[PDB]
Amino acid sequence: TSWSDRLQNAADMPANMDKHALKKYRREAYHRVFVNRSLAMEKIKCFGFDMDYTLAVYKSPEYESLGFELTVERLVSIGYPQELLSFAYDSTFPTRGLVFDTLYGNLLKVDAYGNLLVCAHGFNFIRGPETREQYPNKFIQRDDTERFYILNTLFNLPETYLLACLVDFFTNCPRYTSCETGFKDGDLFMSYRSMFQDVRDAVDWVHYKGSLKEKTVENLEKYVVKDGKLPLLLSRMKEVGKVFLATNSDYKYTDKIMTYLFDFPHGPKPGSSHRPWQSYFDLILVDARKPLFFGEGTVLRQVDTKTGKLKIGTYTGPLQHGIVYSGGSSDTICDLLGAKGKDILYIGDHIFGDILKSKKRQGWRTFLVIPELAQELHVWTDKSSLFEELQSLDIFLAQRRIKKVTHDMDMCYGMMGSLFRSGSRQTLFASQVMRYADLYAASFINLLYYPFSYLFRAAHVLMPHES
Amino acid sequence: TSWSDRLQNAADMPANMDKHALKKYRREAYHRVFVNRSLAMEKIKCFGFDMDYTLAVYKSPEYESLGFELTVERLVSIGYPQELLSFAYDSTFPTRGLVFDTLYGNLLKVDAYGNLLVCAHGFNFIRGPETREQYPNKFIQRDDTERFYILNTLFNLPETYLLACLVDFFTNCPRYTSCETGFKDGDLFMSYRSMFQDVRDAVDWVHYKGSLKEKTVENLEKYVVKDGKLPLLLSRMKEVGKVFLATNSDYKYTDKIMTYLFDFPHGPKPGSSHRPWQSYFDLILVDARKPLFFGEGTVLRQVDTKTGKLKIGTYTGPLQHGIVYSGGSSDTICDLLGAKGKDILYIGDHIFGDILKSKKRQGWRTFLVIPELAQELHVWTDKSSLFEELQSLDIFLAQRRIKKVTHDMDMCYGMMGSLFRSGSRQTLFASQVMRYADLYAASFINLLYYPFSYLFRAAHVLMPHES
Ligand SMILES: [Mg+2]
Ligand SMILES: [Mg+2]
Repeated sequence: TSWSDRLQNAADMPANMDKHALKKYRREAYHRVFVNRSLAMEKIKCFGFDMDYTLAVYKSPEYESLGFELTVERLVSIGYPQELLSFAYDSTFPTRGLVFDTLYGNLLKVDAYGNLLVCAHGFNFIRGPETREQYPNKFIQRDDTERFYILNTLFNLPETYLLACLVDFFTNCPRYTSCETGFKDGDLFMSYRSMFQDVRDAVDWVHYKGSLKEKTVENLEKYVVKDGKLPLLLSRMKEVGKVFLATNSDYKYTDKIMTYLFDFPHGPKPGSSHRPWQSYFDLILVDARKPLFFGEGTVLRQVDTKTGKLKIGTYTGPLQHGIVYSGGSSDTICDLLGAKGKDILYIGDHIFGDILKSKKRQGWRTFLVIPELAQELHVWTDKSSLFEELQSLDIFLAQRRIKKVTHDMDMCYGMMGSLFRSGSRQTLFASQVMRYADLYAASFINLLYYPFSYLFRAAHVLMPHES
Repeated sequence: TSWSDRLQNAADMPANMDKHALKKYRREAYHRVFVNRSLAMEKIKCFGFDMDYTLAVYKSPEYESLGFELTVERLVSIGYPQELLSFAYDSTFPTRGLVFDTLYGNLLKVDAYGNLLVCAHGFNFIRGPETREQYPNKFIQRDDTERFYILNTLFNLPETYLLACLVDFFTNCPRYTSCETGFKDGDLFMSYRSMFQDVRDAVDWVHYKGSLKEKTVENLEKYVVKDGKLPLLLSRMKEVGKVFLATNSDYKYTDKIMTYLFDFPHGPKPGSSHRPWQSYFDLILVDARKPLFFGEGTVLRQVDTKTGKLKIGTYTGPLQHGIVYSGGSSDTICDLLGAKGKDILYIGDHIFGDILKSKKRQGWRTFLVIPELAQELHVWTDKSSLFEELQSLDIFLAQRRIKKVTHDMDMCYGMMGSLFRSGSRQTLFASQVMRYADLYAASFINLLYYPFSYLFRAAHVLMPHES
């Protein structure tokens, strides 16, 4: 099964708010909130939510497969070869947080320090010695954003795989000659960089100018996890604080998704009257443009909720009941809900644009949703054997077996391994989760299972000379 | 006593290279190398050294007091008031790694996340509630380099204290009216920012156009720690690898300092012939301009070692015996010593310009010298009681006593507390040591006490969900 299967299984369950049931439930990994830094919930005055891959978790592999399919069609449409059409999305290939090197056309799994853990060129996994040809120090300068692109979001799962399909196809298609930095077809040269830009633009185009959204919304059961405990959680938050939505997506789409998310015969709990999704929020903001939202932002606009268009002009009014904002900045939230950054818990899946940025620019408290965790956890438990074997093989040498066992652990997760590590080496992703997510979970719903008085605790950190 | 007292005490001792003596010596905190990330020394092919506050550790408080005294004289010289002349350097005030806020004229001790641990305005320590006036979220955006300056080096110890003297003097001098962002004297307005720039320029001027260097070199016993084990360590490194000097300072100064550093009746060991400092290095480079050195660098020049001037032109030749370089880049070192970044251990005291930058830009291995550690360690041991009391007071509540005990621990270190923490809260400095220094010690000489085969080990890191 998939991580969205695990999530949706848990979603289909009623909430048993009996306090002993709660305590028991959240000691189970699947339902636990994990803590990187201590957070006293009683201090949180505003709970803020992201929408895509946070409140609205898209079913896998269905959604990735749709995105891939329409990206490929867009590319064939602009003149890429018909062979593309025979590609089919494969969920066992891509892991999130990979770096596409646009110079050399490789996918890299790196650690926090730019060190190379895995290198695939198409579907060929390049081993240690061979990577030194292009990476003399087995290292990339990942801030070199012109050359290196980090495929940080679940939205990038289909393109991670498509990049590899395309490198593989051109490499092995006799019409094209492979060169260091791209492919020659007679008098046309396609660099990996230009190829990469096309894929990137086509993904954007599918989400913005194409048919992805329309196809999602016309079959919401197929594409979006739904959970009757969402209204319960939000109603409970609203009892102790303020709740807000801040989404990069536009009004029309947010309304269709959010309406689905709340589409039950009842309100917070079974038996209670249904109420519109907007009622659960003290402030609703779309077209956020995160991460820029956490700095200068853009001009504050007001949505005409009847037409779905923006009113003409900058909005200069106060928080009214029923107003929906567009644009603005993180200061809009603070000022209008009368909060300081440390009074806000923002909940989101984008490690960069939701968590890193809110934490560094603004000192918000952060909760990261990691939808893959719901399944990464089952693997970590079931194959704790291998990791233990590896753990123990590092102490006995304190070599070829370290390498063989690493590969066997990593393969259980997929061709590109755990989101969090390659053997004993932690990924950039893992290290940024630890660095900037105060709390993290497989789902935001795991907060339901903790009283609002709860103190999420982490042990104090000590330097080597201090221990 | 001072940290340089501790260092010089250890320096005055001969090396007992008996292997059992070695093992014993380095288990003592003062002589230990501390490990943030595992490092196999057998992999290191080049050992690179910084000079100022690394090889050449300046005696405290003598050196800071000299710098302060000449900075103050420079300022009076350009028209600051004669009262400045009655200031005298006080070593118990400043801690390294403070942030001067140029808007409000405060010194801040912050954590990795910009959270405020201490705020002093002149010598007035502003408590929790009062800091919310200027810092509504008790937080600064430390990347806002136009507003916030981090006083990261031992060279900045005198200016940290001078900033506070000056804020205190203008505040309490009846000629000046204190405003939010600076001081009014009739028709002249002095912002904290313009004041700060003057101090900063005057420090630069003292080091570059003034008399600090001349006064150092005319009394090297007073101002610079010297240790007969330096040549031993370097000779031993040269047996297993290549040794290089890369200093921001110029040739003439480097030669006077380095000659002092090696001024013993003997060479590597007692009884052996003395040899010139340059003989210990496979590559010597001055005017490095770190951190830019770790990127594009500057043009490679060759020093005329007879005149102390640079030859005219870019140097296009190979590594020759006896050549001294100026400028260039980190690639100069790699290319000319035929090394890759992970074959280099660079040793230095500048957390930013030596360690952070070499690690992020180039993947060098890093050893940070923390000269204050030689004394920070004695306090941590002797007052382990207080920290233990605090440690234990955090678990019993798992408040006013947490706060009172924090202050008593921090005061043992100075008015601005440990370099590494304020109570249980770790400083930005501490967190960057952990993040970018693979190894660290109170002195580079602590490497002497470890065989070159040694494996510096750190335990593998696990995420909360993995433990
Ligand atoms: Mg999202
Ligand atoms: Mg230095």
